[PDB]
Amino acid sequence: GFVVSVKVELLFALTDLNAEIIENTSIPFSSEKKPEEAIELIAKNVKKMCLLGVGIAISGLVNRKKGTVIRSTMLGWENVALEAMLHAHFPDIPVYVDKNINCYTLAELWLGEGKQSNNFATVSVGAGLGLSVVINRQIYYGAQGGAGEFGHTTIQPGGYKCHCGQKGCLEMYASEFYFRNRGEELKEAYPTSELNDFHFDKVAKSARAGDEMATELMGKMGEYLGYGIRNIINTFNPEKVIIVGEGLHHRDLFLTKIDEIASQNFFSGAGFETEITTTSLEDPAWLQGAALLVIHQLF
Amino acid sequence: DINRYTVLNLIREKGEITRTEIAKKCDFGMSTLTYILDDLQQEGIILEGKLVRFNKDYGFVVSVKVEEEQLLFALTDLNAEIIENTSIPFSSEEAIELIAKNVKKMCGNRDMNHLLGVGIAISGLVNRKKGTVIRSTMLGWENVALEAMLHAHFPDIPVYVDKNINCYTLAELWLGEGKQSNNFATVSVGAGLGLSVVINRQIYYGAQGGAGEFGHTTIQPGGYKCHCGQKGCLEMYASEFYFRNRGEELKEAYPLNDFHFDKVAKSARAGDEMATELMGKMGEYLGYGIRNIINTFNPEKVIIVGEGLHHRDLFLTKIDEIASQNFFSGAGFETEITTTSLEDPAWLQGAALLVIHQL
Ligand SMILES: [Zn+2]
Ligand SMILES: [Zn+2]
Repeated sequence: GFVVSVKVELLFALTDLNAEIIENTSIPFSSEKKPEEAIELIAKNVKKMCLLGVGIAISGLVNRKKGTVIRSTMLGWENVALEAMLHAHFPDIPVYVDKNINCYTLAELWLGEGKQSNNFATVSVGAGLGLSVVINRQIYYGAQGGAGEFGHTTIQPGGYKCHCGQKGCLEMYASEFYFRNRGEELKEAYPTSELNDFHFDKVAKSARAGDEMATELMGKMGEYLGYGIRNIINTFNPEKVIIVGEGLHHRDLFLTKIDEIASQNFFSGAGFETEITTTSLEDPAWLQGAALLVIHQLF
Repeated sequence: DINRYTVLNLIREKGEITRTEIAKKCDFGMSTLTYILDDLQQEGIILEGKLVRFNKDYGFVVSVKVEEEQLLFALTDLNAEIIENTSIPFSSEEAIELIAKNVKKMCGNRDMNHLLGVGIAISGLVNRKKGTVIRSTMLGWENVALEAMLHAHFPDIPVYVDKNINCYTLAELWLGEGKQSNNFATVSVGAGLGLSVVINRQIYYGAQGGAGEFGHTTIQPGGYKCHCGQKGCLEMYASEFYFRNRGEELKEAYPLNDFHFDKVAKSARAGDEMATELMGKMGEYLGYGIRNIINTFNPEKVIIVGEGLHHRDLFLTKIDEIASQNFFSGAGFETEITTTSLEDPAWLQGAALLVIHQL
């Protein structure tokens, strides 16, 4: 009995019951306010790799009980009954959906750095901020399944507009979003600047090259990530905080900064430290997660 | 083993209940149930009228609140009702001598086999598991072994120490708004900012018993110097400390002398512009703090409480204007935000519930 994990960006993957990626694909497609069509390309590619279930990791708010995507501000999705829209293509196959950061966390819980820690917090640095908090090997969902919305905490009251409708969100300061938000006000202050594409890799690239504007952007993004992690430390008081995500590719330009600040937390004054590490798994562990999503519920 | 517990809880939860009323919601037989009720009866832990009830007076409890200029003390029944309360002054290791001395005064001539325990509410960073106060800026304390030290005088009986906001959270659980809900959050404000989140009717202590220090989350990078060392802590904008930090800079933009909370509040109510601006901004920042708590823990309801102040004096409409603009509200999920229904004594009942809920 095998499983197929899905991830919406689209990423597919065939795995056995140990979450091992046997065969993945990477279909190029944009799902900006396009859910009815996106599901048809999925169900298509899903049957192509061929199955006890399908797991779907995605960016947004989600109600796992009904399997509904309550809200994806990235993709602009409002109340899409994804768990039901797939029974049109696979009636009796159990389908489950979850927050991508909680899918990755399942991966850490069973392959990565969960084999020791029974209670920690995972934070995703990348194109936006994610958080997932484990308690006795259990992901915390809160009352309505929505806990962990840490990227929309206000780090700068009166700050940058955020896709959520609010201002000053952490995600606008402590991720790739920052670069866009702040790179414009830094165009005229840095006229002869190399940089012009404000994505992580481009900014990362210009910054190792010594380009001031990129050096500023990546410096500040770190500070704010340090704040965000320190807010997590002062709030949850976890044994450890694991940083993950495609941002780690450019770790050299932030992890140590993140540490300067986060280490300077409330509880450190009493000798007891809080390990801040990085993920042992690889980028394909988001898919092993979504796969695990179905596997755990089954057993 | 476990059965007594399940029967006994079911008996408090209702206060009064009958044998067959119990049996229904009990995964075992009447023959087993008779054993347990007959034994708990002779223990004196329950009482019969047909109807069986909990013995609030099988035992009694004392709680203690350790403060700046005083030491509170209380003697509750086993429902956490307060039969006797006193207070004694205290400025600043002899604090235990004082407590123990005062403990035995409360009881009067009461039987000492019936004193079931002692709960201590204190401010700062506590490790309830170890019975030690790790840090109390306010008092000038560091790794004090409150439990062990005090155990000297009451070795046969349990001492439990916890952070104020938790002691008051259990109060909410067993007496207030915490009885309806099972996953709420409690915020304190006054002295500084305190937070206790409850998960499955249980306080989240985290890895080393320190979660909830929400007052030192950064809400303004590089802003007002917190007493913690960090800069721009929430607690410097969303609490009585805001007025010390912003008070003097505003005098220049408004020509009020004292910046204690009850002073600013009262002055505002009298229509002073400066006080009003101060009272207004404190409510915004408090509003951000609660919005961050919502996006983070996602509780059923939030409970605001004054510590050394009356929550009605707060600008509740600005707190809620800001707080209700969270991430779950976009998808129309409104989180209930209210003040507490309890009063001052619930801090001391809280510390009594600390001992009571552990039996
Ligand atoms: Zn936002
Ligand atoms: Zn602080």
